[PDB]
Amino acid sequence: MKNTELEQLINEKLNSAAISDYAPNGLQVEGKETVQKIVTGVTASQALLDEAVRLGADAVIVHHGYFWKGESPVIRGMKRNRLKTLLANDINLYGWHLPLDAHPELGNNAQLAALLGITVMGEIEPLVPWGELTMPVPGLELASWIEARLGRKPLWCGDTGPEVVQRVAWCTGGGQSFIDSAARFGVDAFITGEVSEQTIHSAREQGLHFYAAGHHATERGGIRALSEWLNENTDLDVTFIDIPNPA
Amino acid sequence: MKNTELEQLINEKLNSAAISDYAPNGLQVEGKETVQKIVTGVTASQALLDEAVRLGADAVIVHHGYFWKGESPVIRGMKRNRLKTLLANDINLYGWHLPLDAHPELGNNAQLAALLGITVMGEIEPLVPWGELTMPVPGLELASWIEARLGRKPLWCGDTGPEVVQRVAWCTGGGQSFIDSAARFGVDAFITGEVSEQTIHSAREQGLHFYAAGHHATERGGIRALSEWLNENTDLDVTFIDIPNPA
Amino acid sequence: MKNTELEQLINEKLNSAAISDYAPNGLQVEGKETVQKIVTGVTASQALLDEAVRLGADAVIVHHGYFWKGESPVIRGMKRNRLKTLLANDINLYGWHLPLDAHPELGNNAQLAALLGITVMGEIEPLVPWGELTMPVPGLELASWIEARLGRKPLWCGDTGPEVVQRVAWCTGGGQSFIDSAARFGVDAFITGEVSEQTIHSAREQGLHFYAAGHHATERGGIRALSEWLNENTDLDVTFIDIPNPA
Amino acid sequence: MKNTELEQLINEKLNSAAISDYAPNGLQVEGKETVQKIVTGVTASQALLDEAVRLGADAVIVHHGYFWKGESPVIRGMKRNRLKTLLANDINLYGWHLPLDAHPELGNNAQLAALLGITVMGEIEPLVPWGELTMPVPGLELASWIEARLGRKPLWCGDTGPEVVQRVAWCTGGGQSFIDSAARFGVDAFITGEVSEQTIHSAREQGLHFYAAGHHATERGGIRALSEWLNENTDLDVTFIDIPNPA
Amino acid sequence: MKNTELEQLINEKLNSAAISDYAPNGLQVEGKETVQKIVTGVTASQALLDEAVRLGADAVIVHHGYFWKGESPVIRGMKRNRLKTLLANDINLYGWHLPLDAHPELGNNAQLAALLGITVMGEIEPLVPWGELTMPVPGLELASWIEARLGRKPLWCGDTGPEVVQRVAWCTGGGQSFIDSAARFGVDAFITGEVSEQTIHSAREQGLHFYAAGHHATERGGIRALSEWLNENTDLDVTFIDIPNPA
Amino acid sequence: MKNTELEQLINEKLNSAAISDYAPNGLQVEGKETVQKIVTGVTASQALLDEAVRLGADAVIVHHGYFWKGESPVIRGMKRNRLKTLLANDINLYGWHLPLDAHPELGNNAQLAALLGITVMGEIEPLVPWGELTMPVPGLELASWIEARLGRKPLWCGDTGPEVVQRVAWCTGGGQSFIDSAARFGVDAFITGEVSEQTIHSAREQGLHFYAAGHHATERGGIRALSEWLNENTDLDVTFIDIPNPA
Ligand SMILES: [Fe+3]
Ligand SMILES: [Fe+3]
Ligand SMILES: [Fe+3]
Ligand SMILES: [Fe+3]
Ligand SMILES: [Fe+3]
Ligand SMILES: [Fe+3]
Ligand SMILES: [Fe+3]
Ligand SMILES: [Fe+3]
Ligand SMILES: [Fe+3]
Ligand SMILES: [Fe+3]
Ligand SMILES: [Fe+3]
Ligand SMILES: [Fe+3]
Repeated sequence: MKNTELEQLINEKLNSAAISDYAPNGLQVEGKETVQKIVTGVTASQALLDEAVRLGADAVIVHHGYFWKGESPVIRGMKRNRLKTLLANDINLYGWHLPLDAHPELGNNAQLAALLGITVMGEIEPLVPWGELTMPVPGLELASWIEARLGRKPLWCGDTGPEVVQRVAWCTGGGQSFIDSAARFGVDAFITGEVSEQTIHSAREQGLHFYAAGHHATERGGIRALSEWLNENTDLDVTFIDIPNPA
Repeated sequence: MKNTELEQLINEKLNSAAISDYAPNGLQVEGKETVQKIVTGVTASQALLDEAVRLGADAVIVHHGYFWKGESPVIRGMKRNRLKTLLANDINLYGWHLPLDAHPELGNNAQLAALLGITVMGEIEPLVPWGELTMPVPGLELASWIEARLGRKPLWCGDTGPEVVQRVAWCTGGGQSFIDSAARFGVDAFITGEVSEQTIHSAREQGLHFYAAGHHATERGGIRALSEWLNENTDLDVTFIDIPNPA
Repeated sequence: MKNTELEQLINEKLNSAAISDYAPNGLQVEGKETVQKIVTGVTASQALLDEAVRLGADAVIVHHGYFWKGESPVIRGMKRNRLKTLLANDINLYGWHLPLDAHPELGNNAQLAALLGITVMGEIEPLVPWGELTMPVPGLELASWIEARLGRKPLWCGDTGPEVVQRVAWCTGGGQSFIDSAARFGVDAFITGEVSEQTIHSAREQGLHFYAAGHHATERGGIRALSEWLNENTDLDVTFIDIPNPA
Repeated sequence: MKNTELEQLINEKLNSAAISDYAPNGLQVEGKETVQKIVTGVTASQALLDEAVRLGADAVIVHHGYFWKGESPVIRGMKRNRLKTLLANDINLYGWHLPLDAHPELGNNAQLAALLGITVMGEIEPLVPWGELTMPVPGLELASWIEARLGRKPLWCGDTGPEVVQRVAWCTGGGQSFIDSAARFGVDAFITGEVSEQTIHSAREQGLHFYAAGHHATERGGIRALSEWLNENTDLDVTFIDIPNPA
Repeated sequence: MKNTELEQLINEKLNSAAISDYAPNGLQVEGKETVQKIVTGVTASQALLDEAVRLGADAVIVHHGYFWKGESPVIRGMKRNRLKTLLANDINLYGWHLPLDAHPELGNNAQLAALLGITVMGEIEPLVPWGELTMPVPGLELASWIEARLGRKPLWCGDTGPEVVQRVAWCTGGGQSFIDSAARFGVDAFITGEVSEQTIHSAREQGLHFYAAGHHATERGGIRALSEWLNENTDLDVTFIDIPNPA
Repeated sequence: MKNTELEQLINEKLNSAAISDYAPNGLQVEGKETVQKIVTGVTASQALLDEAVRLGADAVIVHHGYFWKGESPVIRGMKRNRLKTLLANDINLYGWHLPLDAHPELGNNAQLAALLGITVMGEIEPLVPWGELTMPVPGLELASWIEARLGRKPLWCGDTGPEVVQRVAWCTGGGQSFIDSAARFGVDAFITGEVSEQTIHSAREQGLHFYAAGHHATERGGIRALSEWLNENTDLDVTFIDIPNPA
């Protein structure tokens, strides 16, 4: 496929142009016009980029790319390293940030719900869907449940949460700032990827179970799902590569 | 002492006025004019406030108070509980944010250096000092040391760091984003409180040992040091309370 | 019944003579010729033995007796205490090892399948049957299931196993070494009693859920079944005693 | 350094030739001749192997390599993915088994004693040293101490062990079979990595505290000490990676 | 020694007259005037009696004799068999109930504290001493310490008990009703022998770890200690016999 | 329905007035006059109370309520928490104790017999019915049957019981003290909820099998049955909640 057709194909599937973001979504670093083999991961790290080269990929797709608002434009250190590995090999780089968090089918938020057994019921705010566990459980068992489906032990704070958690709201990644709004809505538990010092008081003082289940662990779902979707809806050859990151 | 005198006292000691902050520093919630009994802690959570009411405190002093730039002014939920508790009991709340991180003697940054046995040697940027462990050791050993000193296991990522750590830089709290600027400066390890998804690629791609030693865990030093400084320079009865937060 | 007659009755029921074992199967320590009260258990330990004496047993039958290939014939310490307890009281000691692991009806392997609700469908190797859970479930669920039916928390390694377990192979006791053979056959889970250091990499690298359910825990099934079989098929008074052992 | 030079340096330091073993010690898989960057780990699992490739290691050195006595020579499944990863990247694999268990200074056995605070006083059998805790404690406390020093809860069996443990014997890894020998020598406790059905009866009937502290957890000592010894005695850049394993 | 002399010896040693209870303390069934060989056990069961006859005892001492308040005085069934075994053989039966629970040195309560490493520091109520573990551990581990020390898995309930138990109160036998009183006093755990339906609610609603460690299991200490005291303070030949009882 | 009409409806169905009891039967704590939503359970524990408040219940009905003869009338600790939860929410508390154990259709005794397949044939004494299993089974088979129908492993002491049990008597809850009376009557097995030290001797010395199947476990029957009886003969909305109690 042509690098600019793939950009178009996914941009429309995710209704990407319509979403205001922190970074440019779509083709971020141009490469060869003709794409056939694609490598994908959560983040465009040096490690992911070296694999794309060893595997001979023509394009790489990530949920976290570069050119984030407010960062220095200069190309030195890490950025020179990464950009050279791409440019020198004519590898195309694509990144989809928020559109890839929110899409109803393929998004990180939707894939987490399905992975954790949550029936999605609505949305509190743009990136904060709510729903209920198809099998409500005490706060401790929910932590082991998360741990087991995600392959990572979450930080779990539930000193004052309800007996059983049924109603849950979540946001993958660094969504901890959304705990107060999920508390005002009324949930038994708020799930996200990272944690902050104030997030813990929000949990205790408002009576809900909090789970920080990993930034990387909660953000494999969307990019992974957009990979299967490209394998099923086109002839491109795409491979999702999970490169661990404990955060 | 008069609540406004004690604000002026800390203010001049921390050279607070000169520092631009994300929140007001000094008296944040006025109470009884005469302050004698004082409770301090990292954050003005409901839990500290209840301890101040039980202990009959006249003031509460913290590293993290209220009225952060950009939050809603409205007072409901946790804010109403916290402010009712302070206002209805005439308790003064004072908070000092950056000044309590930066002070060379009393600051969170300098006390962590002392606690971990690091000789301060300069600063890379305003909230980022650098120096050297007076007893260089490999990264794993530094991890164990940080954990015995702070009473908490830190996240350590050192797969590509030197075999011995000598030169270090650090920022207590949520200073993870300073990791790149420390790498440019040249250090073997960077220590801060929290960690984000991107922090890990920085540790890895620039070859330094990274430790996320805990937000609360790393910001007990300053308010604790200041509380002793008040006990030794005034007749006030100041009691520092450490209410555990895992983040 | 006569001691030698009870021996041949059981020998023929488990078709024992045809099986090459690591120890003698049948009467191992001769007692009084006439047997009427029998005490049974997983292993002929001093605690079972002391119970047989306290209950006036004429014979004791176990899955794990004595005289294993390679052990010193000498009789000191433990063996002295155990053999004297048996010989001085005229108590017959009988043990059936591999024949009590494989019998299609009474064997530990078959009993463990009924205990856990697995439909047996074939065998990969002599002590390695396979089958399917009549209720396919995720690994965490199977872990809890095993714990409830066995009264003991198994060690579960499922990092790379399928979302749902349905095809399973198992071998009670020290059968960890059979995991690769099962993995080549194609199963979703492998269950056994003990675990070794290499077992963990076999499970992770071959994509299956592995459970070390307890050597003692998984081996109460055969001897208990044989005890029940003896009370139903002869007039002896046989009492099975479970003496806990966490390994 | 040349690969074959490394082999001889370590062989001579461990007196490797004179020890008969269940597997070959030294260079197990040949790779590029010039070795400068080395990755070490407990076992040459796929996981350590992928970490060696990601860090651009030239050699990997482990306590557990391949080619055990009796294992099939055919290269299929995990052996193929393992060997391909090594041979295709020209990485050298070295493995030292019993020599790395017994070395008086660097070995797993000697390293456990130091870690647990036991003064070594002699040897019961080649891989079974004995000594005394410098700080004798009751069995319950010895279990907590082994758990804090190894970062893993051990299985403890002490139903008939002495009030206080002082004389101790041990053998990292799968050395449970030595427990009887330790009981004849005469000790208060015996410590190893794994547990078997039989080990428990041995502990109970001989009057000692038994602890199975983890195969893996008891064997990072030797390979880590040997890495530090290579960093101090050569210009190679050696890094130990601890890949967790619960058994 | 004369039966009436032994009665008076123990009577004065445990200050028996002063204590009122549910049954007569002292000689309950008179026998042979001259007492030289004694058998002792927790309870005057047919099974202990049978051992006294087999052993040629002149006397039996227990913690639980006959003639409890409200019991029918008629002698049939079990009472006839027991009284016959005693009278026909001229065997003296002595029993000490509460005096043998409370004696500061020899009583069941003091003896369980020595057995479990608890430093006695006082008394909450007459049969309820309190103290502190010299080895503070989590609830789960205390369960395991109790099980190893008494040879019986206790029922442990600590869903809402403190992370670490240190202050403990306890009463051997059927001391479950004292749990609310230990709670008011203020303890991290309470230990008794039996358990009732309401006990569990008291443990959970009062935030403490509760253990029903076994009636028989916790009441061998006193009678065994009295037997040792007798052997060391007279020329009587005394043997304490543990006849198992799971309650 | 009015709270007093519901009281009279159940009192007459259970012929409650005519039974002497250890606690008041009927309306124990008055709340709102109009009852439509009812929660029931075995005991009015804080856990059940919190569940009725969460479900918006109007009345709570139990087998074990409050105000047992001999208890302090003082309202402190658990009693204040419980009563405040009922009174502050205008929730009525009803309790039926002996009438709910004895009712021929709905009582605990009759329901356990139906659950266990026992044909009721008479009564030995008031709370002690007798009958026969359809067909006679060995003690071990009956212990597994109890375990499978009740979901909890019972304590079974059968050392001297007959080879097959057919005739059984039983009393749910704390009815161990009825064993001798049943033994006198003549049964093959006695079943109750709890066990005491002295119950084991009755079972051994009187030749019967004894099963302690759990206080809570055997007392869910009548309250469940009464709740279904209420949903079938009135338009009340009644929900029975089983909150596990291992005792
Ligand atoms: Fe993200
Ligand atoms: Fe995201
Ligand atoms: Fe901070
Ligand atoms: Fe700060
Ligand atoms: Fe076995
Ligand atoms: Fe076996
Ligand atoms: Fe090993
Ligand atoms: Fe080894
Ligand atoms: Fe007692
Ligand atoms: Fe007692
Ligand atoms: Fe009851
Ligand atoms: Fe009842």
